[PDB]
Amino acid sequence: IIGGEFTTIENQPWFAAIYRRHRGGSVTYVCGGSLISPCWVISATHCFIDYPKKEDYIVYLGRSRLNSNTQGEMKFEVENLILHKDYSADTLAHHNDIALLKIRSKEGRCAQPSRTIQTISLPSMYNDPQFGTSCEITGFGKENSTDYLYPEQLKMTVVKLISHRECQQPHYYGSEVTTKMLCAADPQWKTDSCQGDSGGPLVCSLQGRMTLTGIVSWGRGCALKDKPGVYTRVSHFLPWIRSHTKE
Ligand SMILES: Cc1cc(C(=O)Nc2cc(Cl)cc(N3CCCCC3)c2)cc(C)c1OCCN
Repeated sequence: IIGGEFTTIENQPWFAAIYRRHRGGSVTYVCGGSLISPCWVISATHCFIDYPKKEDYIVYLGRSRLNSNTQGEMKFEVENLILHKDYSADTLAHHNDIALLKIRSKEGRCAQPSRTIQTISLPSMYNDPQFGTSCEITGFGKENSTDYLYPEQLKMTVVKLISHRECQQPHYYGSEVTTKMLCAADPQWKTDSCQGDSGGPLVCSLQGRMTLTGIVSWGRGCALKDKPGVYTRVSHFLPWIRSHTKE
């Protein structure tokens, strides 16, 4: 996250921190995700497509810090790693950039909710806030494009939804942005998602309810004028989510 503020997991209790194990025993941060039910975290396919082996992954919930423990945090293996079969990537745009991780503790259990571990609601079908709505993003992504390490402490910021018409101007992203995506940005271009925030939540208040409206997906640079952050539009993937969270 460029700009915004440091935060703690109690403020974003659906946030999931996803890591990958390496030969030799090092663990690196991969991407964020969001708890959508006790057993299921939703994230972005581009985070996993090169290392699709579910055994390589560790998911934390209730975790506020990147490389140290948070009281109440819980650790999970990935029982099933589901990538979108229609995922693809062009020069800039990622398409169908959405994934599901079925989580389970080493004892075989799903998440137990607590003050620091909570589910976030899905939107209803094609139900999105109006453009100009303020929504929040959360992540362990870069604080500056020149950074080469992620921050140690979770961050959040607030961005506004941008219309498709604005986002599809040739000098923005033109037709690279589709109906299955949502753009959001800071009106002054000072705060944004960045590398490392992929897979994390774009949360908006929809009809009085905190809703997973988007998933951090792509964009050109970080907090660059006329280049919004682009998000998977969750409300256009409900049948996919429904079907893969079953058998
Ligand atoms: C959300 C976001 C993501 C990325 C980014 O690096 N994405 C990305 C895509 C893909 Cl397919 C792979 C990676 N990884 C890069 C590091 C090594 C493993 C692969 C990484 C890059 C940026 C700048 C960004 O922010 C755009 C909104 N300001």
